[PDB]
Amino acid sequence: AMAGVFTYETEFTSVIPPPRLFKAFILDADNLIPKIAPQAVKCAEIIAGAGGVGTIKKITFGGSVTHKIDGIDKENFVYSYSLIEGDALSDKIEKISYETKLVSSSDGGSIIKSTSNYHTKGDVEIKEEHVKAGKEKASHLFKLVEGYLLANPNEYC
Repeated sequence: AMAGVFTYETEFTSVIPPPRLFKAFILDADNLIPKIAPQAVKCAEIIAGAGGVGTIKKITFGGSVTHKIDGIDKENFVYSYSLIEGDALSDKIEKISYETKLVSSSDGGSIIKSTSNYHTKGDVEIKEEHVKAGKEKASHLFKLVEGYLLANPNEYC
């Protein structure tokens, strides 16, 4: 049965510049996300690793997923991870690999460049509705982080 990759690319915009945005939303995600969205996470636990590349994290929602860290680039503001266990995975979708890149905008903020790679087996049936519902949920989480950082200008400086 046919192996393939379905790639979906999207961009979000922030008034926050890449260094502060990467420090708060990516590097302190385990602490910042439950502070801003308490109803979103029940408990996030490290299975293996020290917090860098190769770390295995279990995540429970207020639903259970297992992520593996693939890449962290503290200078170029690039973060990579993989969904290696969850309800989204099946015989059709064997894995989901993500990449987030923070680029500086003309305004002085960020362009958040997100890539989703669905690793597929056999016939490919991917619904626009499901992809778009996940985009809206990601967009909302990013806007809560943005709000919190604008309200707390000394934090993650």
